[PDB]
Amino acid sequence: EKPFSCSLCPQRSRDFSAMTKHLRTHG
Ligand SMILES: [Zn+2]
Repeated sequence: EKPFSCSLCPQRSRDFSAMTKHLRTHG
């Protein structure tokens, strides 16, 4: 299995904390 990548977008986060902002920052 690979790290934790997002659903729609070529990016990855190390902790849900940052992965969350990514969603609130999606657009
Ligand atoms: Zn995303």
